[PDB]
Amino acid sequence: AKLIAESGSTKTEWSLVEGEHLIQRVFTEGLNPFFQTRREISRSIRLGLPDSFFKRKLEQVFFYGAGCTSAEKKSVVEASLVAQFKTPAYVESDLLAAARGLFQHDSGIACILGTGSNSCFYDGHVIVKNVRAGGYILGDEGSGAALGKQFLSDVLKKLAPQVLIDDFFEKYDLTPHDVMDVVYNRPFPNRFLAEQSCFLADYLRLDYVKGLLLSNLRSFFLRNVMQYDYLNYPIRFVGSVAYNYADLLHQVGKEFGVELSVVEETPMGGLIKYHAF
Amino acid sequence: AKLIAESGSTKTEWSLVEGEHLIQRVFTEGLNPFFQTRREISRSIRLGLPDSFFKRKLEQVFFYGAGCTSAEKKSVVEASLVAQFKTPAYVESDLLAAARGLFQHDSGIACILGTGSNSCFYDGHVIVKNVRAGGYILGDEGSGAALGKQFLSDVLKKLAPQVLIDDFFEKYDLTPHDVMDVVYNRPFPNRFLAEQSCFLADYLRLDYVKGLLLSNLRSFFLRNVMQYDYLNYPIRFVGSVAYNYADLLHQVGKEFGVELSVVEETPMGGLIKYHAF
Ligand SMILES: CC(=O)N[C@@H]1[C@@H](O[C@H](C)C(=O)O)[C@H](O)[C@@H](CO)O[C@H]1O
Ligand SMILES: CC(=O)N[C@@H]1[C@@H](O[C@H](C)C(=O)O)[C@H](O)[C@@H](CO)O[C@H]1O
Repeated sequence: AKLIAESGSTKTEWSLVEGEHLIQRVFTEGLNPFFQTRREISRSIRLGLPDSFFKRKLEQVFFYGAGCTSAEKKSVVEASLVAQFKTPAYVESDLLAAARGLFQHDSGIACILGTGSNSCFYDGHVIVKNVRAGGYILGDEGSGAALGKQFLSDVLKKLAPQVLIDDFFEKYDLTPHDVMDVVYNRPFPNRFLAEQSCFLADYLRLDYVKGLLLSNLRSFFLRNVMQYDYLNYPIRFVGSVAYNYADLLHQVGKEFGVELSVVEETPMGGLIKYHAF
Repeated sequence: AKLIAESGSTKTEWSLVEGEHLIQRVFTEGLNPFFQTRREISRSIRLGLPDSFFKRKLEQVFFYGAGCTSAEKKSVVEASLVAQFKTPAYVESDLLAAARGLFQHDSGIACILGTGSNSCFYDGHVIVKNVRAGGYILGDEGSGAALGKQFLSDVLKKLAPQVLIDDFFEKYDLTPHDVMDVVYNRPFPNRFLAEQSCFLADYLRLDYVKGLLLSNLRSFFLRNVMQYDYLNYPIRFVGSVAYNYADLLHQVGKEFGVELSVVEETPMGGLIKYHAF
């Protein structure tokens, strides 16, 4: 048996598979070594997963997570996985999951639009070019975190519509002071900012929300997608933001003169197909 | 004798005064209750200040600091001051220091452009309207933290001039991965981002830098200043970024049709004048 895990910072998708047949699917909280220590990751995995995962004999454990950028960061997750599963674990970027999941052994451009945002050029085996994500502060354009950051900024400065302001404070039972506390004082701020993508998904009628989405989606293209040879290679998307705003993403694509066809919610479906050889 | 202190997240200016005569002035590190606990601030004051401040008997303590949003946050700083000085302390926002320091008892609009950015309408007694700063993440347009946040974003995205990228990494001896840790893992990220404002001041000849300054300075006016009756009231700036980029700030001022003639480095000179009667 093999285990494939895909994390994006908000949720971690676990797939216990046999060849190509899925045995069990479980979701835990997101795993990111920029926001979690080795102890916190180990706790998350053990609390999140049933005992059935830690009982079944595993040959390899394939992990793809956000934050797994450097060797030091990949060591944190790996040592945590090895501790729990007693199995050689291969920790890679969630961007490689997006690449393998969307293309298998084909060439093109794989992108992520979820909690964070990332992009790469895939030749069919390895990532040739990769514009750095930068995290929720120094990047992640067109991501849920970027949407929420822009939204909450407008909420605090009363530049968003009143209906949105009132509905936000009612739904989350917060005050401006509390919003300040969650972002700066409470952990996983990137989750809370990204969580606002789900909130604003119901207000697609408002001009503000359309303007918020488009401007962020365009910002992703201009800074990430534009850097690649995008006019000659297929561009495929993965992520919650991509999936929920598939119409607006396709619109932005057409603005930059590209035809976005494949928009998957999770790259996991293709990862099982990929890890079947 | 009484003590006037002014903090802006990066540094704290201390003025020991009798009436309007300065006895001693010392700088320490910045005090922000969003980034520091009560025990951290107490240690910063105790070790930071000379033995001259503690042996001298004080009448009142006037403290204005960033992060002193609610009464809850002010109490943190207040408890620290009383524990050190053993004299009633008055903890307010640094925005009120800007208002009292620039206008005294006159009506107008006081603005801060330092590590963070803040704005208000001062009627000569109290702050009437206050557009929330939002902090370095959810606001602070045209601030030092905004400049650095945008610059380092471009650095990682390989969208900034190569001359700036190379000089940045050479100055700090950092790699892309290292910069990621300084912002996300290592404390006082807002300080490091704002410090990049000092860096970009050398390269004011580059079109990129001029374009980056003007972009942020306008964003401050658009989102903060223009919420007030700005065409019928004097606007006066204070802060390190305001002082350093006084030429470009005055440029933005004339573009919006206001005469920015008062730009100060610190509002301390006015606070010494204020606290006399
Ligand atoms: C440090 C951090 O959080 N970055 C992550 C990315 O992680 C990879 C490993 C990277 O750093 O390149 C991730 O691909 C995207 C999409 O989820 O979101 C970003 O926020
Ligand atoms: C939470 C925080 O850091 N905010 C501060 C402001 O603090 C006041 C108290 C406020 O938030 O109203 C400060 O005036 C400006 C300018 O220095 O910078 C912001 O970043």
